[PDB]
Amino acid sequence: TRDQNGTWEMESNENFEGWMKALDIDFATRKIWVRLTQTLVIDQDGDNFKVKSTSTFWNYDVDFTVGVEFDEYTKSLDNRHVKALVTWEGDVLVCVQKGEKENRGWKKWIEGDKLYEELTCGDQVCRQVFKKK
Ligand SMILES: *C/C=C(\C)c1ccc(-c2ccc(N(C)C)cc2)s1
Repeated sequence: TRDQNGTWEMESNENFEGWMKALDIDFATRKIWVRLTQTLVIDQDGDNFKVKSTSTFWNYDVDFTVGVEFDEYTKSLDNRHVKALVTWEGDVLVCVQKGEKENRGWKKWIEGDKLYEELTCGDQVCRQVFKKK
């Protein structure tokens, strides 16, 4: 099940703060962001993805083509330069962001009407579940 299209409403968020600490999010912003419910909007056609991660206090959008590396600035998250690559491992969509932090990226997959993802950085893993609106 590779079809990740949808507007995805958060149902569960685990260890979001540990992931943010690995990224060194400034502590005041981090303490606010840990409170916030996340929404993911995913538009997917062929290899082409347009993704928007939002809450009441952040906006983070990224467009990418599966299989095509891209230089990326992480902008509104942690303002770092990485070399990003998104690929399929079966029906798990896997992003690796090569740069300063180790083990950085995410894994995203579908279970029925739910979207599951892991956000990774350093030794930290944040686990999230969303439901298709
Ligand atoms: C396909 C999934 C992607 C591109 C993302 C999943 C989570 C993301 C994210 C979470 C939180 C923030 N901030 C600014 C707290 C930014 C991006 S992107």
